[PDB]
Amino acid sequence: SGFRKMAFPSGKVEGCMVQVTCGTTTLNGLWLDDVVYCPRHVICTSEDMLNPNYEDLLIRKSNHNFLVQAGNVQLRVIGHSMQNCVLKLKVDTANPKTPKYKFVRIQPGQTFSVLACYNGSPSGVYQCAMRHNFTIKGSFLNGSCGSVGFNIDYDCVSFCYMHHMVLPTGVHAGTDLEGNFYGPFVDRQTAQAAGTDTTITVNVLAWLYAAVINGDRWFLNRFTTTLNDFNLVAMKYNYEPLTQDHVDILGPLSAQTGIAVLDMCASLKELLQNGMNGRTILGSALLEDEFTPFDVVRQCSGVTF
Amino acid sequence: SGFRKMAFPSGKVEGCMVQVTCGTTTLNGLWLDDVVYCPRHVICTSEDMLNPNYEDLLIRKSNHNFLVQAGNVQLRVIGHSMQNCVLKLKVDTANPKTPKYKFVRIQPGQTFSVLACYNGSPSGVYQCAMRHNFTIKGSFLNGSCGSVGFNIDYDCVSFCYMHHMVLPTGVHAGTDLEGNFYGPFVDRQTAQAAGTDTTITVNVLAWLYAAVINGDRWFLNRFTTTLNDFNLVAMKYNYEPLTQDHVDILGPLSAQTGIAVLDMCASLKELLQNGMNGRTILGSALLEDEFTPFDVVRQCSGVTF
Ligand SMILES: *[C@H](O)[C@H](C[C@@H]1CCNC1=O)NC(=O)[C@H](CC(C)C)NC(=O)OCc1ccccc1
Ligand SMILES: *[C@H](O)[C@H](C[C@@H]1CCNC1=O)NC(=O)[C@H](CC(C)C)NC(=O)OCc1ccccc1
Repeated sequence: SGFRKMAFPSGKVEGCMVQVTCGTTTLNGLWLDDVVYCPRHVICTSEDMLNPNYEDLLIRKSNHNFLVQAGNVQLRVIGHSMQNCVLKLKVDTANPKTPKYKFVRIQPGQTFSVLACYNGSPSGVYQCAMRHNFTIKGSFLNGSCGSVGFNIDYDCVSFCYMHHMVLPTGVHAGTDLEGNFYGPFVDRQTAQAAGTDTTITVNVLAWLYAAVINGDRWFLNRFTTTLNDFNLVAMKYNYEPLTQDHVDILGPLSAQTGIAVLDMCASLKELLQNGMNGRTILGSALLEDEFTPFDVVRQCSGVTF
Repeated sequence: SGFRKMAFPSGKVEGCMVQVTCGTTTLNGLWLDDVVYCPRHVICTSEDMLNPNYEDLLIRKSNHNFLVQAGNVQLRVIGHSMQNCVLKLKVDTANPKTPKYKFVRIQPGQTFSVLACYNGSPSGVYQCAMRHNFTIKGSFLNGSCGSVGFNIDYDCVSFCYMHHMVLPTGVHAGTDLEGNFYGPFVDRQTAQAAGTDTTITVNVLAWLYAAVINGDRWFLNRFTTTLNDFNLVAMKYNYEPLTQDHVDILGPLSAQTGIAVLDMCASLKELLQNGMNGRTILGSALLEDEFTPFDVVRQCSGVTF
């Protein structure tokens, strides 16, 4: 079977990427129906981004100050509005490639596929996870703002993320498609700090079940533990405490493998207290937390979209 | 900037995936122009795959024994031929989504994007590398044969791989788009063995340059070495010996970072002899070899397609 970090097919999202220019700044936009979405710091100069009054900066902008290009075609902007931290440019033409789509705000631990773009052209795709402190470890350069993160449920494209900025620690932050930032961040060039990032515990547990499926079992110990005792060990190691909801999610994996949920927590307790001793699990020398329980069954059962 | 394992946008390849049925076996096909490509073991039963006379098995097959479905549409097969290990089904309709494409046979160490499919529908995309023994560590289930590996150069899709089988050691093997197998493998259910897999040395060296670009430098030692002396250390550690061609490829990275090529080899010699001591490089506790020097500059300069 094998296990790789997989992303959804980006075919539907590529047809919705446009180039947005306003003055001397250019970023990518999401063209769905007759509305174009993009970050609001496109109306900023290099000196504006230090500290911006986006309201005052937007007063000085009309419809013709926005250059929207769809490939080699130009879209005529007939209206603009600021919803939180995103612009909504009203164009006179509907996108003929608009798929079944919907806007969703995700929770920490959930995974999505990012389509990194520059000048409105797709450059690549990779898998990411909303971390505990509402940041991601993405791959973004200058001009990548407007790149979107999404999930695919058969033919429906659930858009959940749009890139905005990078933090001093190299991690990235962004908003949903309504403009609300994931985390306590703001769109300014100010030293901002993400808080303490704890490991998604349920994601590591689901990843261990994927290892048992593909043959890695050296870590299966024959011990048990309680949630209250395992959580007290997980708190020393900066891990998410486990709830009954996390156990119920890992139910299908617990029944498919015949390994109890609390039994797997005992193996994770030993992996934290004893390290790994130079071994690997699924080809990795670290506990991997980018994989939701749905990501494990989707790859171990072959769901098509 | 960040550094992730990135794959090309799969938008152009999704429109070329069809479902091919022959008797009781169904796999995926590559529909370019008026020709459909697919593995030849589709004309096999479960008992045939033990030891197959593909010539005798193909004599008993006519044009109407092949069911080709493009989404909800059926393509009429008007001809068939066996080129090595792939079938070439002649359909009466050209694919209106055919991109600029070309067939290429790649060398060990080169990377490509795999679009895993089932029933002709894309399920996901990930990055792979042709290993030293002409195998890959992919993610394939039953029915994934016909999934293709490709690279994208702006608008040209270079197809290089088509899945066929999995080995006893969980690794996978396949052919190019002409039917010739990468490696000494054959399309039979026989115990087959891949040889000794050595680490792509130039790929690890280019990955270390990507670490210096993004800020990881704890491994920069202030030693030097010769190629003849570094290769003798690399031979003990099952690494590819280094040539002047590998040095010339790492030239641009060597000039961009100001770190000499032979200087970086001295740091890799220390990383092999001393281990990693619980540290990480770009978030990994292992030396990563899935990244060609082109993959590093494409992600560190933001090339668009
Ligand atoms: C949008 O294209 C860009 C993406 C950045 C550039 C490098 N990596 C990224 O993810 N975002 C910005 O340039 C952004 C603009 C603000 C008005 C939101 N600023 C930014 O990310 O600068 C980095 C930084 C800002 C403040 C403190 C420390 C670093
Ligand atoms: C094609 O759909 C399929 C993909 C396999 C199934 C599981 N993982 C994969 O990559 N290929 C085969 O089923 C293939 C058929 C031969 C006629 C080429 N056989 C195969 O991969 O079986 C595994 C195996 C064969 C021989 C020795 C040990 C294992």
